[PDB]
Amino acid sequence: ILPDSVDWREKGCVTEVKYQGSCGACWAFSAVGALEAQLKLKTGKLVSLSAQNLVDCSTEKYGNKGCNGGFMTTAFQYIIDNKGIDSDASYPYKAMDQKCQYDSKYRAATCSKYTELPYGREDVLKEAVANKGPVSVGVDARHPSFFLYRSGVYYEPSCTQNVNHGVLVVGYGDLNGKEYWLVKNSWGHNFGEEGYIRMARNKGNHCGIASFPSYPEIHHHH
Amino acid sequence: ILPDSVDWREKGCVTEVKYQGSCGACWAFSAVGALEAQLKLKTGKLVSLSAQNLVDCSTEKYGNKGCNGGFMTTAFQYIIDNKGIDSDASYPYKAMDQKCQYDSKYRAATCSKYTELPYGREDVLKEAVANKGPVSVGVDARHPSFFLYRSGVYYEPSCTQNVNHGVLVVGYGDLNGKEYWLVKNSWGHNFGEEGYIRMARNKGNHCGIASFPSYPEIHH
Ligand SMILES: N[C@@H]1CCc2nc(-c3ccccc3)ncc2C1
Repeated sequence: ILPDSVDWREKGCVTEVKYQGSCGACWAFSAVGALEAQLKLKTGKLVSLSAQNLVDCSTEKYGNKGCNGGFMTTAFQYIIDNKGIDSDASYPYKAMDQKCQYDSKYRAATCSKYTELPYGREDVLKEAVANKGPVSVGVDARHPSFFLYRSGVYYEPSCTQNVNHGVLVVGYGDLNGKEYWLVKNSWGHNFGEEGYIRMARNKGNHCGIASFPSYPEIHHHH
Repeated sequence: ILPDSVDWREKGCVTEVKYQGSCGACWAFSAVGALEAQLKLKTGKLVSLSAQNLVDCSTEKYGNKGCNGGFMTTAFQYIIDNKGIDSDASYPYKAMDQKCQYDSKYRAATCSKYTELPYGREDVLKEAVANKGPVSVGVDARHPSFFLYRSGVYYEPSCTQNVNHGVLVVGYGDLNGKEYWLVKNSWGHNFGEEGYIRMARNKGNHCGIASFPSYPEIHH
């Protein structure tokens, strides 16, 4: 029976909140976050992975422009095709398009595949967050109410399914009746609740949270 | 000799902070803000003017795409060419592109002209804020540090002169040595210090604040 609450931070599967600065690498942070959790689940070790690696090395090949944007799914693809990604420690974030410095010497994780969840299914998404781990998602963040959020459950009447900002669902619960998704952002500790936003859940796929959900799996890392 | 500090709010020339919602109408808010001040200076009455008027009616002919962006200068142009703009009360903000609904009977201010200030001149900008009134400016606000500002003087090392966001300089001063521009934003009271951000001043045209400054006048 799915529990009332899930917080993957409690189970040591979520790294410190990152700060993307002026570089539009929200997709890179969403993807590394999801795989960070799958890494902790397989190896028992929590290691920040290199978002910089995805900005530098996951480019033209499918459809990523580094600091000018990209997709979580194609970021997973690159990790499969390269059979690796470097630790953040070995390949630190500098918030700019640099030349590829990928190689397997400071490799910290791999990826065998990734699963796209069905559009708008907030009951499926809840099952995935409970039983598989954090889930990469897009949200609609066009609304100043999003960047201004400080606490509580976020409900924006004017929100849409036309998502534009990659983030990571690390859990779910209820604040005194009001049901929510626990979302890790890449805007540093000063955004929302130490870098998290609780977003309205079971309220009509609010801001398209359940529009484009994906999670990677590590069948055999070495 | 110009004063060390200026805050146009002290002299009742600045309306409540507005909230643009999902519509990229920052330019429309910047323009009405500047004219709001000139209106109070001429008539002695503080009246919120219609940003929605500029979004609906200052469009293709003025190089403006409503909720997808525009310029304060061409917004002023439209007010001159239309020979007025409606009050916010008569023509409320709806944060979407509507068809023009301008009515001359609810006209609340006019505009005889506008002055573009020279690129990067933070000494000229200071002279205009001191002697003329609040100044419409563009800033670079692409940086999460900008949206997330809570208090103090804003300095972002990664900031550029590639401005993307219309705001209004309502004054200047220094907080404990650090010189600043007092900037009114259109993101409601919960942004920054009740809707204001103090931005680094005399620090290399920081975030292109002095890149494209303009102010309107109501002459005759
Ligand atoms: N000669 C024009 C004068 C006005 C202007 N205004 C902007 C701007 C203002 C607000 C928001 C986004 C761009 N950019 C460029 C220019 C150049």
